[PDB]
Amino acid sequence: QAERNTEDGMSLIQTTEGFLQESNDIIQRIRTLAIQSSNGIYTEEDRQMIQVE
Amino acid sequence: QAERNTEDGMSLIQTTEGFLQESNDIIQRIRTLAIQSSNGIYTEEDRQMIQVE
Repeated sequence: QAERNTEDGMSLIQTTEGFLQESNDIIQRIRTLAIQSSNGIYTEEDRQMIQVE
Repeated sequence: QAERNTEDGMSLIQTTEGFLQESNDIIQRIRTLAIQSSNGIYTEEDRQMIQVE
């Protein structure tokens, strides 16, 4: 049963991780968007469009 | 994306330059006109015609 509990623990940890993969790609996407935003000729109106994203 | 921003920057700079080519040919034309104007027998009435230009 201890082996089983260890395995149930594995699932929590992987489940959590899947949500964190979800978490990370968003940061990577926001970084992509930040680089576009950091372009000083990219306008404020267009930046608001990015800020929605 | 940084490469792209560099390229978008190129466009601003080139666009600006095109307007400055426009700016310079005018000065060159005004100089041509100024030389005609600097002719002391070129009359005041004719100078007004040049001054329109």
